[PDB]
Amino acid sequence: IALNKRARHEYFIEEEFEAGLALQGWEVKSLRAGKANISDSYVLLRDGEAFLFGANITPMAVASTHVVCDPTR
RNA sequence: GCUGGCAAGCGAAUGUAAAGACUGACUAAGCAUGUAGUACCGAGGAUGUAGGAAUUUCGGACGCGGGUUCAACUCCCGCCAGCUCCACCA
Repeated sequence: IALNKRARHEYFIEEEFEAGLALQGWEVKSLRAGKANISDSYVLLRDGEAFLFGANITPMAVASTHVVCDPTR
């Protein structure tokens, strides 16, 4: 369910909705399986309607053995 | 506007205020063509056919690139990231 145990133990969630996000082929096809690292995503104000911040990309072996796919994307 | 013919005082009754045509040097004050102005807008008028607001969506991304069914998000190919099989003795 990806409950975000940090945000569960601290400052219980109050409001949420449902929406997707935009990403490239590198950082995709693993979220379909479920692996990810979304613990305490630091989403801050962005001019483009608060672009997703904080959470990185899953460390699954989809790497081109240079980087995972994108250290910062 | 000073004057202009005089009644009215020099501080009195108290003023009509049009301003266009016509000659020409025209390239306004050498020098191209003139008798009303083609300029300049900015709150004076209009475009609203198309680009800006909503509104149907085209655009995108499942690795990329493109010649492919467009319904592509693997319908045809070259690579690269792993598995396997061997070729591979100057």
